[PDB]
Amino acid sequence: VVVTGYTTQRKADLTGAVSVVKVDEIQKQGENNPVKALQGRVPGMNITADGNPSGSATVRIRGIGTLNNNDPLYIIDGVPTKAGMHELNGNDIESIQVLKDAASASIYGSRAANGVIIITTKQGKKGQIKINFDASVSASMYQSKMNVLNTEQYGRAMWQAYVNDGENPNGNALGYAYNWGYNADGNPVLYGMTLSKYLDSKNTMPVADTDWFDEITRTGVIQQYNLSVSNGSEKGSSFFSLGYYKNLGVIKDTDFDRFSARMNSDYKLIDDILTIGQHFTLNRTSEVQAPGGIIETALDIPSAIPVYASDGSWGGPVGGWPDRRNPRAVLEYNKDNRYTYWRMFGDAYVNLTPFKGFNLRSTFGLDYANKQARYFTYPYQEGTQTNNGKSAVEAKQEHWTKWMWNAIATYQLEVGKHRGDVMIGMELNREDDSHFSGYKEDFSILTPDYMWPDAGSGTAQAYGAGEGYSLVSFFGKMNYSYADRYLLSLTLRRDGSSRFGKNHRYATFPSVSLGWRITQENFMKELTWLDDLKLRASWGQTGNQEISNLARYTIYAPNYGTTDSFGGQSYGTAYDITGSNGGGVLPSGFKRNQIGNDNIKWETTTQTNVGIDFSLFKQSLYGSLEYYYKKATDILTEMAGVGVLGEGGSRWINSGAMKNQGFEFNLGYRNKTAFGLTYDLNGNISTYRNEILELPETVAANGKFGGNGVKSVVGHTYGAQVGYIADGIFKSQDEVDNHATQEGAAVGRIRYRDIDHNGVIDERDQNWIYDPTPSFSYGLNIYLEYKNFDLTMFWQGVQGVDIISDVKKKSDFWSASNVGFLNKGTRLLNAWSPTNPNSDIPALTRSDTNNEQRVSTYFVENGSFLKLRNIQLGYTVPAVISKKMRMDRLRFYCSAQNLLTIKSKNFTGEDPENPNFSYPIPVNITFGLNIGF
Amino acid sequence: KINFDASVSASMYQSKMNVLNTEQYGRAMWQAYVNDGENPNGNALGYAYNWGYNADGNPVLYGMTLSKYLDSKNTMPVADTDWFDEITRTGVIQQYNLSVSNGSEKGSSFFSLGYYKNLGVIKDTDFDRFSARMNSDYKLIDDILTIGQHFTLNRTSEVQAPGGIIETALDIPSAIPVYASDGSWGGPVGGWPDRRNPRAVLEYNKDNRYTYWRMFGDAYVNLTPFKGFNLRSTFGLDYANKQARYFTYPYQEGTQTNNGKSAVEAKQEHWTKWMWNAIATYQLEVGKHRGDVMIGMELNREDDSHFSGYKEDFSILTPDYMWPDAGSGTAQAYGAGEGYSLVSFFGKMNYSYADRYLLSLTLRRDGSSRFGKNHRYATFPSVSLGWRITQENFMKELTWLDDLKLRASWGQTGNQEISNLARYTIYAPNYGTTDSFGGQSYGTAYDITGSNGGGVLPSGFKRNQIGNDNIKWETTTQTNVGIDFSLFKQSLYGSLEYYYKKATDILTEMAGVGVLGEGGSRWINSGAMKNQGFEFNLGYRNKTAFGLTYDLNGNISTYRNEILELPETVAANGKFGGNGVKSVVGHTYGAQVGYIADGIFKSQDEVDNHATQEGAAVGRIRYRDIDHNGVIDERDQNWIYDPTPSFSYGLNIYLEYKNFDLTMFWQGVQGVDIISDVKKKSDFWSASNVGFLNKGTRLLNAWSPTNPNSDIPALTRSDTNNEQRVSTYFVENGSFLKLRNIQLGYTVPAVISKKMRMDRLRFYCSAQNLLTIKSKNFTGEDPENPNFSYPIPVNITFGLNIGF
Repeated sequence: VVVTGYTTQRKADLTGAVSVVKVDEIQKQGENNPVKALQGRVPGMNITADGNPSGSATVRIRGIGTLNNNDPLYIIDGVPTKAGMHELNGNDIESIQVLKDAASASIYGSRAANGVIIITTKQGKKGQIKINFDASVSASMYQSKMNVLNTEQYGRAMWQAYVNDGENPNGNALGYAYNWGYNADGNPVLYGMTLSKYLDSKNTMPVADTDWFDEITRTGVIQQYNLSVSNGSEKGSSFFSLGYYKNLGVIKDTDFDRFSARMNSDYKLIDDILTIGQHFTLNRTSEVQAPGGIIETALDIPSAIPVYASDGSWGGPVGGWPDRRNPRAVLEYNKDNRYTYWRMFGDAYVNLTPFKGFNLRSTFGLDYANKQARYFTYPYQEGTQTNNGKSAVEAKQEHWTKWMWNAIATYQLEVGKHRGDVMIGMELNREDDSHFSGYKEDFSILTPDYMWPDAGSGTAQAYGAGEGYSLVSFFGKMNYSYADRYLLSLTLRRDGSSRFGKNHRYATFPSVSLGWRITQENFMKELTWLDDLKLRASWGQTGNQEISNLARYTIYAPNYGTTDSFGGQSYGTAYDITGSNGGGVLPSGFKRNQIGNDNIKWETTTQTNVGIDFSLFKQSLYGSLEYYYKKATDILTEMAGVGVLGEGGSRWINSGAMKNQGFEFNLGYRNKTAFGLTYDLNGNISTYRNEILELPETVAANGKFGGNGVKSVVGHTYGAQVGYIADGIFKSQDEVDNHATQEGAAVGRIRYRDIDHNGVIDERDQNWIYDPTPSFSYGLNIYLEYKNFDLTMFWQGVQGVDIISDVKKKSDFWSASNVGFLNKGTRLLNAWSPTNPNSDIPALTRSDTNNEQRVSTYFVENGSFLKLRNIQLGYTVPAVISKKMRMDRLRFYCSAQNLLTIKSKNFTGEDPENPNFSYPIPVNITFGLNIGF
Repeated sequence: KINFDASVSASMYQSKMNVLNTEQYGRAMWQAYVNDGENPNGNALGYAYNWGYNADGNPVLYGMTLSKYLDSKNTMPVADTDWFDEITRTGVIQQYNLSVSNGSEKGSSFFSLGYYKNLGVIKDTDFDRFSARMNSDYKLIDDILTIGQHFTLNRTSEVQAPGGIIETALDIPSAIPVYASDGSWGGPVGGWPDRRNPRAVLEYNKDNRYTYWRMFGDAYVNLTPFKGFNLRSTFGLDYANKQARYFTYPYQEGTQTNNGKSAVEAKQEHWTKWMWNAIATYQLEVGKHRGDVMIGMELNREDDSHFSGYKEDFSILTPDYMWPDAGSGTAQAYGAGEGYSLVSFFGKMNYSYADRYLLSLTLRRDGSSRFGKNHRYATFPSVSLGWRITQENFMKELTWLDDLKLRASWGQTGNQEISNLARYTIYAPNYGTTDSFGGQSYGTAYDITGSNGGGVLPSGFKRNQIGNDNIKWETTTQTNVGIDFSLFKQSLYGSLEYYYKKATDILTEMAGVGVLGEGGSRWINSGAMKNQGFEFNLGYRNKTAFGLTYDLNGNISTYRNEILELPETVAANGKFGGNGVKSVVGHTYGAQVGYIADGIFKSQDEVDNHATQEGAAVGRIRYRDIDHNGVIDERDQNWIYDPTPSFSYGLNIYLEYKNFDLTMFWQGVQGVDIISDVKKKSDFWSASNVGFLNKGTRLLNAWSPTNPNSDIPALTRSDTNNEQRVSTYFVENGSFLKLRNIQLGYTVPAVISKKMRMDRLRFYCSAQNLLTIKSKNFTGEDPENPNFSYPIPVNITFGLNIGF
């Protein structure tokens, strides 16, 4: 029996694509977020994340659905919230339904276009008093370090670039000395290379060989605790959890810690005609955030810079070396930007049955959450890197508030061989967000406790805003079986929000879903090895409303001009009249911000579905097979006002359409063998294919969504880039005339193929080179049970992925970024030379002669992989030794996450998931236990 | 079981101050003028007087005319406004509470929801509270492992009465109208006094609402590894946060102006306290001996933060617009944190022999972050003894005395309730970003350049406080003795209490000597103070043989308080006593020194025969020549005020007859001095800083030749005699007896309600603070609130109790 919306149906009576998740593995993955702890157990649901200690996750359901925001809608004990789950207690979990469909998720709202994830929490069982106590102590180790070139290879690369120019390499701005000459074969050979002693003339900074990715990185411990007490009688139940989870990241001076609590209960009074219950949660998270671009800064700075000066201050690029801040200083100054986040839930449902089989309900949600921060800035001095002696402190504060109310009323009848369930009810909502801030300047002492905004001297500012939302709706549902053969369900939800235009308030969303069994038909009784086979099909129509709050309002704004605008644009409304030329007493006025239409509308999607169930071989080989085809029809794109409309012409209109189709196929084989062993192998294989149907205007031309301003996106998939084709190097001398009219043609300088074959090195040779929607995404869970032992493994992967690497631009070209003399990655030290003609890496030039920074097939890798997510070995302590200590179950398990990975030949990198500069994925090793009374 | 309790009340202003009206104002003024012998037609207000002389030659008033407007340009009409009726209203109270409970062999569980809402009798002031509480506990293993939790969650919100509206309402004359001709708020113009429109103040302050969320609770574990041995650990959490926007609207009530200032301040505060302890206790019962031991440890920590953003100048003047992002003027930012922690080690030992001799022992060692390590901890022992007299066999020849128990105790308690920064020398940057009054911001910014500003000025630091390396714990030491009793088989019961209670090494924020200058104050252990007194409880309860149960239980007590020693600069300070003219050492906390008023000079004769008294004439206050030097000067003051009652008392009458129930609670305080500052406004025309304010209605009885039988000084226009000086004229007898509450109830007979499935249904009806007995010599309204605090209303209430 599972929960789908507000009701509970049977397990074998579903009609939509309700994918129920086994929650026996969520505590075995060992993470903060449960959604990150899925990461492949379900099909058609791409979850991508980092090794951020908060464990936040980017979730897509059934592939990409809409151009703008498409986060799914979580539901935690009736009350919904679209934001969180890395701060919620991820261990009071009873079942996680995932409603991937639209004809089964149409009941829950208009805002269920991206699919809803129904979560429920634990409860008290009848006649049990059990109490558990979990723990874990882990360790995080770094594995995916990109290799960079140190001082000798840096000097060799600089010498190679200057002799490929032909300029004397000894006339460089850096402190290098080169002893070199000419070989008899014409190629220059570097004989001797010698550094200086200091970095400048004034002898402030010595030279060294600093390992930056070994300087900002530590091993980080990870702790965890838990406790859970239950209860339960024939008239009441209770539950009461606790928690703690402390994570210290692999990058230095970032962390996360979460405290938690939970109280659940219910009380049934008069023969089950009156039932009051509640659900409550209370968290506190406290995360120090990593700064922006700290991996890229750790790649950029040359290794000759020391981490300290002659005195205790930080070292820096004192002259000639490019302007990159010391990353150890960036992590040492972003140490006490700690925020603090409280959060509460609520529920109070009241049940009432007047005669029999006919219930009523009236809940009341609540969702409060505030967030206090205090962000410091400091004065620094590293050679030429100086913030000019500036001190400030910003003291933010944000607030959120939601509350719902709904009153369903269900009916239940069983006569003959027919059962049915009709329910009706309304719903309410209200969101009241806020924030404000402060600012001060020019402090005297520099510590995180002196720098409160009263101990300052300088100028001050203040900020703040406020938002809102409302909703009111009515719904309905039906069920039918008529023989325990032919299932049928119809829903309908009329709903009207507070962001829809003035022309139409209420929106209607119908749904039809039907399914019928096979093995209960009497003409199939000759097939005895089969056990159950269920057909299903459905057709729904949902559509979200995550449009901006000011889409229908024609905003006017004061804009006196106190805020800063560089260039003198400064769209102000002051205008000193009387010719005073002085004094801050100027009059004010209103400029127009944007212009709204009154005919705004939700983003409706019409999604069909066809599914097939099976079960064989005395309840084994279970699994499903589904097919789906969705089509959103009204996507919002804000368009700039043409010409004579002047300022404030950005009108939000809704036109655009996408369509998605694919397959899902899960399977599971559980069977005990004669060896004295029991195995279980669940697994799933998905398939995904996207298309943009039509895009309205020149927004399709400039390429906000797809091709980079040179090709239309309509017809192809979403996010597909369009660029050149690079097929090799100018290896021979006769490539300058074997090729056709190349602009930059040298002994390096990768060739671009002709498409028009007319000497075309114009911008008319680009084609679609990169589409990020892979086929053949799959996963596999493997479970073993020997005597007194248990082993759990996992595998997850995807085949046929294209990625756009930007560490390849940093590691294959000497001059591709803007600033010069940056550190690189040590793949380019084996570049093309007259001595070594056996490498595909181009030559090392000092200037971008041939335009090599264009988008091209040289920057497309094979992103297919297969990596083990976790493996966990346990050891259950046997019966009489545990029962001598008056306890039920004991366990001493061990596990490790992300232990290995295998990739293709076609990838010169370090991590096939995130090739770019994000937070890395570290290896965990866990040594925990599980005391169960 | 389950309990639904609901109530509704009307709240009515009662003791309202009698204040001149427009006609009365003009009569008093004519008297004030002619008394001083000036032309009463020279009041630059709108009054003109037809007056003359009687046969004996004293002035007499015949008729009186008032102009129609208070200004020449006729923007402010003349009123007879009753300003207190104009700022008060009938308050409304609501109260609802539900609670539900469940008890099983293996645990218990409680859940309540509550709401309060109270619209005070001062307009535009209100309060409300939402409350939930959940408690539960679980017995596992052999009831030997126990877990429990108590937790309450509360959201309150309030708009508070502005500072000084009662004084403003007392001060603003009737002639000033609520509304000006144009429909703006009314205000003084012309010659009319410097007083703001009190209705407008309250309205301008109606949106200064704070919202306050407090979470309070704990969780605990308890282990009993064998019989009599218990271990327990409790983690407490106490966390509140308070938000508010305070709005500054522009005002303009006649000449009462604000220029055109508009501003908003968004303020936030957080108080986060938590507590942690572990407890170890042993019990044992040996035939006749009984005994508890308990040792344990406790940690406390509070961390506070507060900050706020301030913005000036708004185009639309509503709380919808007035957010900081939308101001076009100057901004300010405020805030800071603080905190402290406490460590605590303690043990307690109980012993009982034969259930007739009892001994008890307490010993703590207590440290605080607020002291240096050289003084962190202090050690506090305690000792008490018991003597259950009646169980001794020779007392059992007394059938009429059920139990009688004599007890005595000695013990000490630390006190460290001081500023978190008390130890330190404090320099603050204090650029000067903050509202002052009349200047004296004491900021460190200065235009050292002479540019006249426009940009950030150089600034610095100013000393707030001098440190003290050796602050220690203050110690309060109590000796106590008392006796409990029970006569006539449990119908006559009660207890006495006598105690001596002394605080030594008292922690005193001690001012600096004058020449020390800016921020010369320091916290010192310097000072001592006693409190000794008697406390008595006595209750009688019995049924009667016609249906009436009656249960009286009353109480009474008295104390004396004496400051024993005091730093020299606090004695001269007056901070705790004699007005900075005499040192309060040896007198009650808050005692006050003053001139002795000795009636009124009633005859030129009596001035010339009195000591020399600057400003003394016929009709003025005769001040006593205490030193007998023939001069009335600053030396002639003595101890004239003590805030300590001779005794206070309380009494609860309870009746039950024929399903009805009646309760009265009376409370009295007897023998108290109050100092009245309304009397300054009621008995004089010029005992105030500013001329032409509204006056109390009593001075219509002021002494004159006309009216020679009076205590009220003759009306004058100048305080020549300085009758504003602190004197016995302002001390009155603030003794009172008040019906704090009376409640009447019917509870429907069981057989009737039990069939609607109700163990208890009851309706009731009550009134709080319905009646006040006071002294004839008290001249104001509420002896318990004789001046300007929020008035104490009479509530009248209806309500009900339902339980399943």
